[PDB]
Amino acid sequence: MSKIERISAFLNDKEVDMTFITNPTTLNYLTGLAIDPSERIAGLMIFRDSTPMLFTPALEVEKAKEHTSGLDIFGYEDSQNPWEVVKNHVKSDVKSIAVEFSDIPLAKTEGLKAQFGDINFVNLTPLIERMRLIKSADEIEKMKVAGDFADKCFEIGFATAAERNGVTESDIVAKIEYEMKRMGVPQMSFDTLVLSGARAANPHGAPENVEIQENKLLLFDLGVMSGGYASDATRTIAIGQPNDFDAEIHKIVKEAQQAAMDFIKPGVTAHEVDAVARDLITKAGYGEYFNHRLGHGIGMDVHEYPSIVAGNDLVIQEGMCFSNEPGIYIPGKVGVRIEDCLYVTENGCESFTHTDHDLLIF
Amino acid sequence: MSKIERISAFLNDKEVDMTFITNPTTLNYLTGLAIDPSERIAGLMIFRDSTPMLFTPALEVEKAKEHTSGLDIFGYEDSQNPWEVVKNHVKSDVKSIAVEFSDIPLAKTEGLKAQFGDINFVNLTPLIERMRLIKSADEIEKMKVAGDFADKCFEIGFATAAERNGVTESDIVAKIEYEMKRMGVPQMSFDTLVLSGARAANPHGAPENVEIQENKLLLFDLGVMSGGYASDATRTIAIGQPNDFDAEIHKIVKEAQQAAMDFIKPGVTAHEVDAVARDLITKAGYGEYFNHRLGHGIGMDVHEYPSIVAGNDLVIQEGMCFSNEPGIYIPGKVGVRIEDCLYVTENGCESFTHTDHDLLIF
Ligand SMILES: [Mn+2]
Ligand SMILES: [Mn+2]
Ligand SMILES: [Mn+2]
Ligand SMILES: [Mn+2]
Repeated sequence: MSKIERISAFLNDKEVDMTFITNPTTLNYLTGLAIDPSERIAGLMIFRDSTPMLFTPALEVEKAKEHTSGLDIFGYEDSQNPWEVVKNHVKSDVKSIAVEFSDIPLAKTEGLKAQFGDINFVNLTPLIERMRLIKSADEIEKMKVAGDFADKCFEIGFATAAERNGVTESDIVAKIEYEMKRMGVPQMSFDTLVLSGARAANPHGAPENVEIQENKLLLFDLGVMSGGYASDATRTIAIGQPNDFDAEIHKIVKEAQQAAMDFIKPGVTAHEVDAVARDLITKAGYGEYFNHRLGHGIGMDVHEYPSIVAGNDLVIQEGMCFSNEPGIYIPGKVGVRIEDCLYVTENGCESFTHTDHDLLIF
Repeated sequence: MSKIERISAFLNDKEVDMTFITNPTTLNYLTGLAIDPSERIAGLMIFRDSTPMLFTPALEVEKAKEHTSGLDIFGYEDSQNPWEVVKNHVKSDVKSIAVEFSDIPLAKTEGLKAQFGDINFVNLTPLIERMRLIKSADEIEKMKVAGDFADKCFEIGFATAAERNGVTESDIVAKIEYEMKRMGVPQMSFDTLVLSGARAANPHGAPENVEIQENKLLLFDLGVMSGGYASDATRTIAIGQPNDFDAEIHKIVKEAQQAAMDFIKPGVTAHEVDAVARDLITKAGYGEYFNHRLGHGIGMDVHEYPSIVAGNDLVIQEGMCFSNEPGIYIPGKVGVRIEDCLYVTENGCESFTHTDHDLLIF
């Protein structure tokens, strides 16, 4: 089932006339074009039974025609009212438009209403989020590229911490992000976390210009955007020899994460995956300190479906991608998290990141 | 002269019951709070004749109260419907709300309508833009800090280029942004441009992992966000001895930019400022190659008002801030731009950036 066909089937089922898709990430997802319109107007118009139309600024039309296929492409000059050009091209009859409710601003829905009349807007985002749940081989490959960058970030981060000489959490963040920028990474997927010692137990912890603590653990949670797709991974290392207590917390988290990784395959449920890690940490005596769900979906965003959490009986299927990230967080003492995102295969799963999970001493 | 009083006067003039201001930059402009709510809900509610209310996510309430006065601050927990919490707190009755049409997504206006009924929305953004046109002394001081960072960026950028040894445009960009990050400047005001030789003549040029050319010029266009305010500046240097033709292009741009700077004072028009530089470049024989407006406004954004462009007879006033950035772009030969942003004073103007404008050889 092609994604565009699926949206047309939705329009026919809901008796909605057309889409006007505006989020650049959705446009890239559905057309392959990474179109940045800024505050100029772009929109993908899928219909119940007609050729899809892609509307762009005039200076993007040449290239859109070359880098997309199957779309009827037209543009507008800055001297024109974009909504008027849309109306002039969409000839009859429009009373309902499917839009992305959290993206489209009032100026755009009012612009559409000025040309088409009193239209009923319908939210397309639930459908798009459902479509994103199962990744194609092409998407999985793009996520592997992002995962390879994340592994390089760990290598850079560990080495930067080991140099000591007053290096701070924020120093390490800057160095990681500097090396990524040099390699053409447009942005990290989320704010890089480097947290020393007990600071890693703070759920709202953020790296600051504080020196990393000797003989304490050091948490690295990081990820990049590459080719439109995200990575997300956590490793916790030791700066000098840790004490026995912190080393055992790491061992517990490490084993819980590996047990969930060894368990994941099609047919198990999200609840069951969460429980493999949660039960192990709870048996070890630290259930009170593992205070978030085991995992979240990842794709173009760092936080999408599925939710790997108690009470979700969703059956895991091939092509799902999600995090596996148990942790133990004891305020004022120690925090450990170990995280990979993974994709589900026909008969198991594979991680997007391969950095050693063991407690390495630097 | 309070900004809030000015908005209340608008509501009374237009017979609008209250605001629901959502853009984080506007919220900072009017309250001083740098609140990034992300996908959680925040809103500033100014009324015709009652105390202003600030609605935030629960975890932002404590900081809102600590650093504001005169606002009634209340929050909502993630378990609550934010629109219900808003409705329960507003005891006056509401039929019209002033909002920012280009910011507020359909989910938020529909959330308001679900609780308040059939609301008439009125665009507040023309007023906000009018207020932002004239900067206070406090805003100019913050913009001077951002410009001072931009000057540090040039020093770093020039030095990184001088090291040669295969350094690329993207290498230099990465080093600039790395040093800004280390100084607590996590984001630039726009995508840093470093463009070598004929690549600087491309109006859509972007830095890539290509080595900088010897005996060609090198264009640096950059700026930072600091304290909520932006900077923006361009310098063009030489990598090794330039050729005479490129050096003369630089001289023409340099003289045109300085001539416009010497001309600016209250009472001149935007058209006249543009014409000072444009007439020089045209007399020199390169009018066809100066293919953009002389300047744009700057403030919290790098793209605001006034527009320094032919046909804009706007009278320049004290406190306006804008760029002065002539350029000559000869495809496949050379591109030179020299840019400062400036603030208009009682009897002239002053620049936000002070890096040498001369054609320096590195
Ligand atoms: Mn993570
Ligand atoms: Mn995660
Ligand atoms: Mn610039
Ligand atoms: Mn500029």
